[PDB]
Amino acid sequence: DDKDFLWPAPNEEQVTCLKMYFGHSSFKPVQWKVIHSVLEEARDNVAVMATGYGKSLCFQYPPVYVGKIGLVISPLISLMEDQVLQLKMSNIPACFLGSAQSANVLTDIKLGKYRIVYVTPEYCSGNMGLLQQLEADIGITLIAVDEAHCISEWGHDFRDSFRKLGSLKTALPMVPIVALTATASSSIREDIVRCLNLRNPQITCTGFDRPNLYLEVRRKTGNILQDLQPFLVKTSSHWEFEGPTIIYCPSRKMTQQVTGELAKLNLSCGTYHAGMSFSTAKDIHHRFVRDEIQCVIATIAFGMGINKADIRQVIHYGAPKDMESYYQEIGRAGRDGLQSSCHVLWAPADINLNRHLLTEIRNAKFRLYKLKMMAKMEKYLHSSRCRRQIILSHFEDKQVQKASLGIMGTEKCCDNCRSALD
Ligand SMILES: CCc1c(N2CCN(C(=O)c3ncccc3O)CC2)c(=O)n2nc(C3=CCOCC3)nc2n1CC(=O)Nc1ccc(C(F)(F)F)cc1C
Ligand SMILES: [Zn+2]
Repeated sequence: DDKDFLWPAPNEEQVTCLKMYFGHSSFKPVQWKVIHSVLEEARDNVAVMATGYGKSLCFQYPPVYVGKIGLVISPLISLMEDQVLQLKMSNIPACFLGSAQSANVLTDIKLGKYRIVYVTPEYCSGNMGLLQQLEADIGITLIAVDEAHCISEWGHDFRDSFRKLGSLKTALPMVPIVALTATASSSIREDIVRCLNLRNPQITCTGFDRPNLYLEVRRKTGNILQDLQPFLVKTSSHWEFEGPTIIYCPSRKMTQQVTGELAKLNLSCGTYHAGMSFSTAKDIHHRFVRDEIQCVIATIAFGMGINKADIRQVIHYGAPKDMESYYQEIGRAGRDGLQSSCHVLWAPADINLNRHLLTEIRNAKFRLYKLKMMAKMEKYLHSSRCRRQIILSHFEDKQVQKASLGIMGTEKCCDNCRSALD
């Protein structure tokens, strides 16, 4: 059930609004992540989606729920007109605001009668005072910037009309921005984050099947060097991995132990955990991105905001505690689209320890959410079925699942597919 992934749970008023104005009885997990971050945290977002299926709900739902205004900035005039028309058909007041609009329509926007207002980036930069007035008198729930990759000079479609959207955060500092694009390029994404002046944005990336990620689950011995030796290559008088690697561990103590063994081999590596000083954490991050260290041995604390496309290997040294956390972690591998591998090395004792630590969570609702995330991970680790099929069924839509049927069953899919093949 994908309702298990919704943290925190949507309330009855939110569900009633979804059914009444959008015709859905439930939120998809990625939509809920964006909607909740906007409503409760006013958080900036970068939502990358391979297709337009379920994209508009992320930015249309929040202003409708709070009865305020959502501004949508896009250069796709005909699509914006179609979306305005579909909103009106659902009894949601919406309009395309341009230089040709009537004074009667602009007066109703100023009075807070329209929930969604679509504008071009050119109209937006020429009428900032209007947006400041709307924020002061009504309140803008969010600003959605569609085709956000157009603000990047290294993208395939740079538009100067988008560069000016860099002033949105200075004109409207409390308004969260939801940048939308179909490109999953991590380098283009860094430029979107910077040029729009987004602060700690939540990043989501959905609709991609990623056949370049090989998945394997293997039993551990707990003898660290014995477990990691198959991944190592003797190079001169020291040892190395095939490429940039992240080893995710369940604890700070395990990161020190694993790094200690790899340091004995003079492997280029560093430790990362939330117990380190700010300067030491910055240096490991800096050295990994500059390729001055090949391998980072880390807790869950490492990973977000790393613009690194050539992570060739992710190793989870110990059973992951949470299926959702595992998904974010392996998603950091092979963002350049080249072959990468994601291996879990685990033992039943790791799961028993993980379960004991779960009893330490004081918030009962959160503890149950975490318990459900752990149960999904345990089932995945013990499974003899396709690993890719399990993961996509938990996190992706039916189209992406359907698209993965081409690699499923083949020698490049996962360890279970290779074992079933021969
Ligand atoms: C897991 C989501 C995801 C990515 N995040 C972004 C957020 N984040 C942050 O660290 C992060 N969060 C918050 C703030 C800042 C941050 O930086 C973690 C990594 C990502 O960076 N990318 N990049 C892509 C590409 C797709 C195709 O072009 C190349 C790049 N896809 C994602 N995804 C989706 C994805 O990987 N799905 C997926 C699909 C199939 C499999 C399977 F079955 F094959 F194994 C496995 C998986 C996981
Ligand atoms: Zn498989």
